[PDB]
Amino acid sequence: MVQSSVLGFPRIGGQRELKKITEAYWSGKATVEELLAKGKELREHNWKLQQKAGVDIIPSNDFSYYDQVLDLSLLFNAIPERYTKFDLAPIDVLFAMGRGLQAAATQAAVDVTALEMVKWFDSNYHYVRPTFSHSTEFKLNTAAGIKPVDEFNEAKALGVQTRPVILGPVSYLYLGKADKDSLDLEPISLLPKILPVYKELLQKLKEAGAEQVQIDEPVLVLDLPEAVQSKFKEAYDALVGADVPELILTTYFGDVRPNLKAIENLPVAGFHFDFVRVPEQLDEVASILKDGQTLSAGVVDGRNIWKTDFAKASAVVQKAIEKVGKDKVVVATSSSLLHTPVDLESETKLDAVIKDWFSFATQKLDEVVVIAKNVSGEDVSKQLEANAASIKARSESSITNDPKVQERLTTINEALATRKAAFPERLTEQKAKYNLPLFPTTTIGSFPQTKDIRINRNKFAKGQITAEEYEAFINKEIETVVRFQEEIGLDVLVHGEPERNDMVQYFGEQLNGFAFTTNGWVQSYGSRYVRPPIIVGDVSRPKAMTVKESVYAQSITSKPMKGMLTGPVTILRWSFPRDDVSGKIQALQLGLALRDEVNDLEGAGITVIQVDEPAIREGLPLRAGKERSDYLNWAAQSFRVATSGVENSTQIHSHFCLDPNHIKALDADVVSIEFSKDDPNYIQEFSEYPNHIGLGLFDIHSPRIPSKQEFVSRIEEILKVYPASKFWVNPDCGLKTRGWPEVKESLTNMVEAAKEFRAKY
Ligand SMILES: CN(Cc1cnc2nc(N)nc(N)c2n1)c1ccc(C(=O)N[C@@H](CCC(=O)O)C(=O)O)cc1
Ligand SMILES: N[C@@H](CCS)C(=O)O
Ligand SMILES: [Zn+2]
Repeated sequence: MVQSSVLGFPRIGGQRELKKITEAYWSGKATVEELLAKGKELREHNWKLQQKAGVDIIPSNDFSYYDQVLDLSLLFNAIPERYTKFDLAPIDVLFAMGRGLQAAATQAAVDVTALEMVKWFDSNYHYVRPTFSHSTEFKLNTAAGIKPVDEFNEAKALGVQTRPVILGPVSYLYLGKADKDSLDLEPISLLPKILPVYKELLQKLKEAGAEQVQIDEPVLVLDLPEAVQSKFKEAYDALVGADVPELILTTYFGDVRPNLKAIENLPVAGFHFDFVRVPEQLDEVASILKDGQTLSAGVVDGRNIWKTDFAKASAVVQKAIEKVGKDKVVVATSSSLLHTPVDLESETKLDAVIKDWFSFATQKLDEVVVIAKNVSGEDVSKQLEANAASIKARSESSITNDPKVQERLTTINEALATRKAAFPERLTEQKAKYNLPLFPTTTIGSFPQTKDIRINRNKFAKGQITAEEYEAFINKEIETVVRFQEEIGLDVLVHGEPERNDMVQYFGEQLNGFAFTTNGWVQSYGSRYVRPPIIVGDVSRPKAMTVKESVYAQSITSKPMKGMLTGPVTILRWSFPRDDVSGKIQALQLGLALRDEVNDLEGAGITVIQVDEPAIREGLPLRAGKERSDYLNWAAQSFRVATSGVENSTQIHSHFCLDPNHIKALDADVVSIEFSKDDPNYIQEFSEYPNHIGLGLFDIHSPRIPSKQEFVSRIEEILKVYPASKFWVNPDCGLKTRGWPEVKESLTNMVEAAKEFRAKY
């Protein structure tokens, strides 16, 4: 009987219960008792769901109040000393590490900054960086409760035997970093210090009744130095024994084969591999399995929302079985379901035809169960036919296939992805048209939204005000924002984006080929969740998406007004993508759609246009090689397809917040980049690059208003390495999140600073 397995379950709650209780706890509205009770209710509900679905191997320890990686840091005492000085209980040290701590002045006021949040591989999840010192003393924090033991026992008392999930020692160290007081520390060097702590944990788990543990080593999908590769043998020889559970060494998101020698002689009880991302590694990883080791075949996607093709997924599982035996194969999710929304049944608005194409986390439980039944030999012909019916329906739908878009993709060529002239030529035309001063000043697009704008957006959404009346409210807010920038002397203006509530959905809703959810929430970081759009079909742009507000904003000033678009790569990366066509094709369709928009802005007199690509690094393939170099190429091509239809005197800006070669490949006239927190070398990499650059002069995610003189010095430092003729002056990013008084004196200072450089030059 081939078993089914789930690597982890989203913990947020089908009604975002976990957000609501954690935020109430942080705001003082809930007690720690109420927090802990809600966490227990969620874990019970999710274990029972899984048990009811028939899943054999059910996870525990996959729950968290903030981040599972930080949970391990608390558990092993990797807690920087600065957090321990406030008589905080362990849960509150946890939350301090994750989200910072502010305490009144007595001493000057406390503001302890959170530990760094880091992207978890190429997922859209973020973890809290494990942070280590020379003095770090790893040990089990017994008084804090031992989370994996306690949750295991909690499950067992409900009659649900689980498999605890922990991040393994190699990955945990390797993904961490040295704290500021220990900059010469290599985290992996600490392996002999942490191994005993994992061994004690594992002993305690075995003593509690856990017979198997899922031990995640996802760094096996990265390019690993040889000296790191040898550490798996060291680590797992130490851990495996009679006194601990069986270990299933678990990998996801990529290809382990370059590291196969590292895991070919381990004493573990089995492995898990991701055959959704890399089905082609099956043969080779199957080939190294020892006698009795088992193979967990990850065939239900943990990172996207499409209904699994049961035939194709069973076929992958069957190839494994043919190599190693029915007795030694498990059917699994490819990764944790952390990366999927909770339940498709919550959607109130999607048409049944489209819903039929989808499976969210709750549905994926049934999938792994049915697939394991099918390969075990049970008659699930009904479920298979029903599944094959669904698959076939999507394949043929006109929603998926738009022949006009297909025809347009064939038109893509070098000319479509190249400006009419190179930058030096273009610059001559732009100097004639705009005559911008040296050290031109600008901002990134968004400004603080009033309370009245947010109330009116709600009222418009109910028809309580007419479209005409909402437009008037938005234009009034644009006027205010333009008037402000004029009075303080900014040279290239923006409209403040009051009409936009999200950088991707604002465009998706106006594009064909997209579907949206009502409750499709995924954890991004802590209690901050995203509800990604879904790309369902071929993408096109029926009409103007942004032109009206930008033309209004340009109409009330003689200063150049930036139009403002999210780039194709970001819209793709922050959506659930199609799994039937490449990311490349999706990005090029998005590039063509955005080209119509750039073209329409230019035509309407908006001849300065910025394209925001915050998510460019985020799709970077995980290993060096052809995939990675292809991605950088198509990512740049898709941006160039969006932007290369314009006249030479039209000024294209790109905002990033990356490899300088890639930046240069976009051939933007002006770039802005987050830069206020680095190497003076990267700056010199664009010494001889003619196109212009604005390095962010202050942190928009903080609010400590820099003086005029503070700006002058930050600029003098860049000028030592960078010519004055190319330098633009701007903030790090948009100002949507900041308050007006901070915005106003900071901006006023920034301009006053630039003008001093204009006098000197
Ligand atoms: C790191 N980051 C940038 C980010 C990441 N992924 C995205 N994904 C999508 N689809 N759209 C975005 N605008 C987006 N932005 C984030 C992530 C979460 C929140 C956040 O606060 N979410 C709100 C709700 C977000 C919303 O309503 O759109 C919440 O309270 O849970 C903000 C910024
Ligand atoms: N134009 C956007 C960019 C966000 S990356 C803003 O200023 O908010
Ligand atoms: Zn930004």
